[PDB]
Amino acid sequence: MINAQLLQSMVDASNDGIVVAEKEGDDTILIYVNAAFEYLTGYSRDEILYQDCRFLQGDDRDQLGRARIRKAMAEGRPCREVLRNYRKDGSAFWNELSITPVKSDFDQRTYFIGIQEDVSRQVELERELAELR
Amino acid sequence: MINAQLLQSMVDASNDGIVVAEKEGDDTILIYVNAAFEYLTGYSRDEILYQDCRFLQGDDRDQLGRARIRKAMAEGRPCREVLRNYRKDGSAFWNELSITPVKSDFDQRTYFIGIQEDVSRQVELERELAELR
Ligand SMILES: Cc1cc2nc3c(=O)[nH]c(=O)nc-3n(C[C@H](O)[C@H](O)[C@H](O)COP(=O)(O)O)c2cc1C
Ligand SMILES: Cc1cc2nc3c(=O)[nH]c(=O)nc-3n(C[C@H](O)[C@H](O)[C@H](O)COP(=O)(O)O)c2cc1C
Repeated sequence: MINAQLLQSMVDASNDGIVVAEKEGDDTILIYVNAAFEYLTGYSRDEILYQDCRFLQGDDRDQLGRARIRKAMAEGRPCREVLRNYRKDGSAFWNELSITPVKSDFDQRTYFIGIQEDVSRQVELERELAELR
Repeated sequence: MINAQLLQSMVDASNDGIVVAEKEGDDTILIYVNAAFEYLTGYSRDEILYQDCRFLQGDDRDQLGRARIRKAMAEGRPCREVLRNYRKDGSAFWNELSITPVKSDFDQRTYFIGIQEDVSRQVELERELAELR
């Protein structure tokens, strides 16, 4: 019954960004992005496919989650980090990124799934709540 | 390159519940659920597959989103509702449900994708913020 087209529709219905990246040395390049990722980042699939997602950090590269992400990937572990990210138009947003390793039928190829949740509203709500409390 | 297994892994990596339901008269019965849905609801895939998701409402059935959901489905429109839902152990949670119609190669069969986001923390954060403001 269920087919690849239906799973594709499921992935494109996600409110969170969903991507797959493939390890290419020190890069992990996008090989799949869903519609939510395009909307969240302001980049179209064609203009960022086969790039490392670190472009979302812009010039804001002094972020502690980077080293933990690299280490988790190297050790084949999942990880989750809240990162400062920037859309194509430069607008800032808080990105709660969840990275999961993938088991494939080709172990020589190493893939990671990324889930991007825009947590900007939640961060601001926590900030006001701390300011009033 | 990309295959159904990888899309399956993507769907199972989602933090939000992702399901597909098929119209069966006045019911729309689950034909696919991901791991997040099982965790969010406390039900395993085998015990709720081919059931209508309205079981998540428990005995709390006087909910305004129901009529709007039925109308959107009947008209082939997407919809989004925040519902009071209940896990298998009875614990309550706020469920922001996004329903999307599906285009299939068999138009006689009518499918809907459901995305379930647990918004309980966000609702409580909005409540405290209104109480202090
Ligand atoms: C699947 C996947 C998705 C990623 N998504 C993002 C993202 O949305 N935003 C971001 O800033 N970094 C993201 N990254 C992390 C960067 O691609 C990169 O791994 C990170 O910045 C650490 O490596 P670096 O220090 O060499 O840049 C993602 C990584 C992977 C593997
Ligand atoms: C794909 C899909 C997912 C749904 N997920 C939920 C859910 O998580 N929680 C819920 O309370 N209702 C959910 N519903 C709605 C119920 O299945 C049902 O359509 C709703 O209660 C309105 O119909 P009724 O008034 O006959 O119950 C979902 C419906 C669809 C089509």
